Amino acid sequence: KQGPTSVAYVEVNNNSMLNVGKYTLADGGGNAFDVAVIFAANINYDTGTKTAYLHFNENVQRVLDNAVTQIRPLQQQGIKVLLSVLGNHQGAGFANFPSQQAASAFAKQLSDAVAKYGLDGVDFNDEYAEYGNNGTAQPNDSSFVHLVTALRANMPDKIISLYNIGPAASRLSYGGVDVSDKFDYAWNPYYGTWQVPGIALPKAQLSPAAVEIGRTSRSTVADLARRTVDEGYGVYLTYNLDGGDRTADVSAFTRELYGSEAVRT
Repeated sequence: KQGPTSVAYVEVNNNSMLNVGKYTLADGGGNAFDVAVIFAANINYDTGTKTAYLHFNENVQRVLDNAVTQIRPLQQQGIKVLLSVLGNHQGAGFANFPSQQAASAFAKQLSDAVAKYGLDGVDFNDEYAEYGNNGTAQPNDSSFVHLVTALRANMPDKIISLYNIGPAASRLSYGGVDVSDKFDYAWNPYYGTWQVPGIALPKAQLSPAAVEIGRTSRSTVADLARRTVDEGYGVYLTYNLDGGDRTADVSAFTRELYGSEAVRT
């Protein structure tokens, strides 16, 4: 198979990461999905020490602990597995680290889980961070650049992606450094829409289309996927694949990206 890199976010709080591997092309047989993303770890805020820390809820932890059956199988099949990190309404966001060491300490926590769980990468989601809650500070120009610079330095061979949303996405340059080139991917966060990301990444690494499997109309799934190919873009973001029979929703896009229908096994 040849065509755009399809991504699939799984809300591991309700669904299994293994559903991503259950879809292959009816024609060549390649996978319907190329990247699988665990949704999602959090950036927590300790109001005592006034520091951010990484946090895995029970379901996310369970997935990580059991990488042998939940993550590894997908990787053996050729599907990359990323861990998405988002802010919480706790005040800690990717754009309000007060220093490089602040930004780096958190970066170290990300690559350590990545190295420890056999993950291929981390995805940044600057949503749900409510800067200012619990007395946290507002975003600044340095934070994101310090964190991406450190994480990238910590893991030069892994995937680092960005959800084009939140104060952090618009803060890629500081003290000279523009971190746009430290990202492997960037995608539209608005499901059922086409929005080209501003990040300075080649079209082949951008996904202006965003869809939610089972929510977005298959008509729109097909259109955005056709549009991805029409416009010469190389990534196609999908969100919320669950355990139901989504063969029709999946084919609505593989047909356009790859010219083949999908088949669930």
